[PDB]
Amino acid sequence: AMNAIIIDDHPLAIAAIRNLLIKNDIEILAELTEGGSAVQRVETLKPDIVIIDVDIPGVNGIQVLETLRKRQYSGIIIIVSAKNDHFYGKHCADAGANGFVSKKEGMNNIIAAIEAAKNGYCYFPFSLNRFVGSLTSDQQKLDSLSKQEISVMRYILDGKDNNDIAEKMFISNKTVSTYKSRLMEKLECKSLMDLYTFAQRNKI
Amino acid sequence: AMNAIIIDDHPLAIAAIRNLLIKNDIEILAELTEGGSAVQRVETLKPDIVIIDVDIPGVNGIQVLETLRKRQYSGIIIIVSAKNDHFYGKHCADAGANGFVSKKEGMNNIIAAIEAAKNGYCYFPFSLNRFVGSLTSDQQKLDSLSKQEISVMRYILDGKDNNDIAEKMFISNKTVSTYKSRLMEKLECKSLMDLYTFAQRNKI
Repeated sequence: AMNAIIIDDHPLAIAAIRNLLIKNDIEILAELTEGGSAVQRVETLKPDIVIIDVDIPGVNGIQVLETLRKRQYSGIIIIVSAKNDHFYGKHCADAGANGFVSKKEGMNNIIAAIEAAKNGYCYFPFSLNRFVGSLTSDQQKLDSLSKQEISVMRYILDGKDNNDIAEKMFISNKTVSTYKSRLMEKLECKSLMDLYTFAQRNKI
Repeated sequence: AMNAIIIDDHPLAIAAIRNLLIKNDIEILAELTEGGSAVQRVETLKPDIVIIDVDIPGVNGIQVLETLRKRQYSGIIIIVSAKNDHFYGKHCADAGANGFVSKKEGMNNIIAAIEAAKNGYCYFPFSLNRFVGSLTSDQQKLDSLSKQEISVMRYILDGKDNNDIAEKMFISNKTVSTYKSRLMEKLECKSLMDLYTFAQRNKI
């Protein structure tokens, strides 16, 4: 058969994911609810498939991916999000994920992603907005962001303050300000209303 | 309710794709065997789906892709190829296709790409070598080629010589040795052996 490790802090998502994998004769080696032990458990148990939420606490899902790939892990890693996060897929792809899937539309895209991977394909959100319409220059601006700048952005859009971010990202306040300036500058935003509107327009 | 145009000149590949589409309840508005009329007929007929082989004569399959997208067509485009062309996929992704599929492993990845596109995802070959192991730099040198260098490389690897290519690509024998030089320079290859060896090492 085929087996997996699931990494998600959301109790309901864990359940639906678990339930989906069983339904498809995939055996679950372990279930994790934080990212700080993830690298280790993955490397030890060596599952065919890893499913990781992009927002696990401790060490986030993309940081786990970069670390695993850096350390020559060659399994299927599928990243998932509770948000739409369609712009984030590109960054996950650049880091070596086999796919990125939003849980918003349910669990079938996860199994679809696992299938693609089994066949040598990767499975990521498509933005027509990269190639068509008036939103292309906005859409590359997003593509220029650092992994970390993206974290801070998404945290700002959830309305978190510098301290909440620092604590979550295990960085100092100054490092958050710095990432926040770099972020704003790349987005051509000066004020919070600029950012609000930027986000509305690109539907983040 | 779903419909397609198929653009391939390989008689068996046409038959197989046609059959596959039919069995998945996809109507075929038209079948083409060259790329000269392709932009026009797509825009005339407005199919949900277009399936284009990367080597149709006249206007190159990825050229069509680019044209349709700069001319704002917003349907599903899936490039296909008779060879593995693993690296070619990134270029089609960067040019706005929804997917790239090798016919080598059969038609079932075409229907899967289509189901991906219908769910808002794209379906491209996964290159582990881009992220893990000893071939990561080679793997990005291939990513650097221009559309024209690729065409030429793919021809060298096919066994065409300078004349065949000049004829094939509609150009003079020295616009080809031009392309041939930047190609080799980007791939850091001196001799034909350096190239053969590179192609063996990276599986092209």
